[PDB]
Amino acid sequence: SNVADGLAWSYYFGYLRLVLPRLELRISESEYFRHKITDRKLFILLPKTCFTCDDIEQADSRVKWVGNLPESKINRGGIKERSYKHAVHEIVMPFPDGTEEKYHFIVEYATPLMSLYDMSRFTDAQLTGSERDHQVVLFIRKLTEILGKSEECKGRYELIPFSGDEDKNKIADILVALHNN
Amino acid sequence: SNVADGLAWSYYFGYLRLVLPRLELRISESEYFRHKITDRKLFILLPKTCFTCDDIEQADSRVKWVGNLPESKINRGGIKERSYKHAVHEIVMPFPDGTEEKYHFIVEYATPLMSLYDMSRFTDAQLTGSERDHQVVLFIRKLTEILGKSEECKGRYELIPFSGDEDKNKIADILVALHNNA
Ligand SMILES: *O[P@@]1(=O)OC[C@H]2O[C@@H](n3cnc4c(N)ncnc43)[C@H](O)[C@@H]2OP(=O)(O)OC[C@H]2O[C@@H](n3ccc(=O)[nH]c3=O)[C@H](O1)[C@@H]2O
Repeated sequence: SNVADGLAWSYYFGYLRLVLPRLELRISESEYFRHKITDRKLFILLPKTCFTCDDIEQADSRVKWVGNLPESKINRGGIKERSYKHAVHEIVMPFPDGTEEKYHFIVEYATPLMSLYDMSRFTDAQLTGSERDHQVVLFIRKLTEILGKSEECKGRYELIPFSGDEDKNKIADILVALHNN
Repeated sequence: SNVADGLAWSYYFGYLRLVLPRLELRISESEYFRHKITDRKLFILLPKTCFTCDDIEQADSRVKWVGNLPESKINRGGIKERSYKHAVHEIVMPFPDGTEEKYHFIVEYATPLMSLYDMSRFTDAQLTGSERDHQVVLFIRKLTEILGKSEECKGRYELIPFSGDEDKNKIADILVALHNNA
């Protein structure tokens, strides 16, 4: 088929199908985060221009990494237990009267996109610049279709497509907009 | 391109190119396995027919899981540090006079092959039984030539294709055969 089809299905079968159903239970186990995270869903970032996947907290004074959730073991694999954990980001929306509104979100990048970037940049590449950009669009569209039909992931994810370079400061405003309604 | 081509490059950039340069260093840090492991390389299992990987020690009395190496923390496209840990297996070859020769290998399955099986398994599958089998062969071919041209991985890996259904008892014989070569 396509290069993106494998990456989107690998992203789902090897990760999203495993951690999204466990997401509400991980937050309940964390006595420090159980009351801080109101939106118990994984906000997946889908960068379209840049693929370095830089830390979002470095591009916004309102975004601050405040630690990780307790790790959990996923039995999916071959005679090897893998461990996953989620990082929690604190979003503090300021107001002109000095008051604040504090939020907490589970935000992660779509790591398979970083693999699409690694294929094209090195010499003797599998894909050129134009051939990779098409796979990036197909990846975003395919990952949406997979999660839209997955019944065990319904209501436990959000897809945020954006140009992952100069507008990382837009993440904080998008997360709060999805939280309010 | 192909489904297998993407999974092969993903497995290379997302895992092999990360843990194979760290494998030599990670073994020497384990005070328990630094001298017990004389094959400082990763043995990648490539099942062709059966993909229910199950466990390798349950199909062979000469194979036994005996712990892990110290884990490696790597930032992989995120603020967090993902855990990359290898499992050490004990392989004791019996002899008719009561003596034994005990080896220790680092062997694990190629994870993308599990995703290919998962694609064709569930309903509304993109891959059929025939299309999956073709992509499994292309994946093995592609992963071989990628690792053959990699300077960061030269001498740090071995590829072991096998059926996977009942050939799980053959893995212990192949590992000792590859060790006796070197
Ligand atoms: O283990 P895989 O099945 O993961 C596939 C794919 O899902 C995402 N993923 C999985 N676990 C994750 C955690 N704990 N945090 C964040 N993201 C996670 C990854 O995007 C992963 O793709 P990749 O770019 O990370 O790696 C490529 C390729 O290598 C395999 N792999 C990775 C780590 C490992 O310890 N063992 C292993 O075999 C991946 O399979 C993937 O096929």
